Amino acid sequence: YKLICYYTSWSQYREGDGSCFPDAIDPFLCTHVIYSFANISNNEIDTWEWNDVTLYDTLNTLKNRNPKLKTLLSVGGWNFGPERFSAIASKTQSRRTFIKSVPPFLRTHGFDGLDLAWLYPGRRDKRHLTTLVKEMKAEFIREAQAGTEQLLLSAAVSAGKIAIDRGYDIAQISRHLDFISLLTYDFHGAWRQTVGHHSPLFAGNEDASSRFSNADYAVSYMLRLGAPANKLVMGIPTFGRSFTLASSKTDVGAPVSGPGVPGRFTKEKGILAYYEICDFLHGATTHRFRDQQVPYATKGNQWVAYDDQESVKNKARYLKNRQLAGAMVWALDLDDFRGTFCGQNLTFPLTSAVKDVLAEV
Ligand SMILES: CC(=O)N[C@@H]1[C@@H](O)[C@H](O[C@@H]2O[C@H](CO)[C@@H](O[C@H]3O[C@H](CO)[C@@H](O[C@@H]4O[C@H](CO)[C@@H](O[C@@H]5O[C@H](CO)[C@@H](O[C@@H]6O[C@H](CO)[C@@H](O)[C@H](O)[C@H]6NC(C)=O)[C@H](O)[C@H]5NC(C)=O)[C@H](O)[C@H]4NC(C)=O)[C@H](O)[C@H]3NC(C)=O)[C@H](O)[C@H]2NC(C)=O)[C@@H](CO)O[C@@H]1O
Ligand SMILES: *[C@@H]1O[C@H](CO)[C@@H](O[C@H]2O[C@H](CO)[C@@H](O)[C@H](O)[C@H]2NC(C)=O)[C@H](O)[C@H]1NC(C)=O
Repeated sequence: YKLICYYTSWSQYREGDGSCFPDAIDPFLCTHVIYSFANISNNEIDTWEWNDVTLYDTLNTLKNRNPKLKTLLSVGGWNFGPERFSAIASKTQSRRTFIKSVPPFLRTHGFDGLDLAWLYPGRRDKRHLTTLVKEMKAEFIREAQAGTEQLLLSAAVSAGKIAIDRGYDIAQISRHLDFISLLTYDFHGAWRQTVGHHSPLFAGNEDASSRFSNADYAVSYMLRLGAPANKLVMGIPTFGRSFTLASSKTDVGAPVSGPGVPGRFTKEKGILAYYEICDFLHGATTHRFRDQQVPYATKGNQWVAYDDQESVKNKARYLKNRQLAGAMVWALDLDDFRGTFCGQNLTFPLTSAVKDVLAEV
């Protein structure tokens, strides 16, 4: 089983304990660590933060302690403009240019592969995304002839029924990608004025219409479209999405007035790190959707959909039972990486819980 873990560039800037650098990562925790996010300039892959070359270096030195550890660099990301990816891929010349620039870049900075986080391709992009993946893999196959270990190529894909149908030719890209990470966590949001869990495992017989917004549907659907389970990796959240209630109502369907107040460390409305949640819980009322098998908490006019050790182990058993290649955790720097926020002195509680179940039979 594979355990793919994402580490974000911008987390180094968070004040106090929220501050997190590559060296805080347990070299034996994950099988694959992915640095997010590289950038694209003059149609070439490039750094993003000013000190990336330094952090790249710090991250890849983890491989000195754990020789089996693999690292990848991800291009794209939610804030990277999709149109940008789009213009690059639609033109053979600009696409070949971006492709030819990757290997050298990775080799120099000691990465073992590239991760395409094109988010998200439109109806007019499906064909070119297939092209990008095919040609990028062909380049990696070629570059290996020089004697070095072949580079890995993965991709982060939406778990949204409509998003999948719209811009991905799953059957095609699966045969060229080493593993596909299913983003099975932003199923609900705060774009909709109602309370809901973003990463439910199962549907939940109550109030429906969605039926497609849960991990079990996404996995099954992907398997149906032609993706081998031995290449599918399921995404497990390490952050929660918050809401500001519009009424004293707390149960399913409750009215929402907008995102949640920012966390002291992550400073972003609508998002909370697991370590901020651990502090949030004190004095909060905790609940759990039995059908969906996930928890949520409420304090004041604040409502939080999150994942705890239990929900996470539960999702881990799930992918094992369906025989998937493994789990994908977003992100190591939102987990209790210091292990001084969530009680039981343990570094990376959530990611660890995943690792134990996978380590099990
Ligand atoms: C919210 C929503 O609806 N969107 C979701 C998507 O998130 C979701 O995408 C997938 O799943 C992940 C979680 O859902 C997703 O989220 C993450 O993506 C974006 C980036 O793509 C992250 O954006 C952060 O936002 C930060 C603000 O909160 C921002 O911080 C600023 O960062 C800059 C540098 O990075 C700092 O500047 C530096 O400042 C110092 C001094 O302070 C200087 O010394 C430096 O020189 C400065 N200069 C620079 C530019 O380097 C700055 O201090 C800092 N401060 C501020 C103003 O707050 C980050 O820059 C930015 N990151 C980027 C690259 O833009 C989100 O926060 C992430 N969300 C969470 C939660 O983690 C991923 O994109 C995606 N994952 C995968 C697998 O790809 C999708 C479903 O896919 O659904 C929705 O769209
Ligand atoms: C990532 O690369 C992009 C593309 O090269 C950079 O985008 C900008 O580049 C110029 C310098 O800021 C701007 O004048 C361009 O208008 C703008 N390009 C586009 C299409 O928006 C960007 O600077 C890089 N990002 C970081 C964080 O370094």
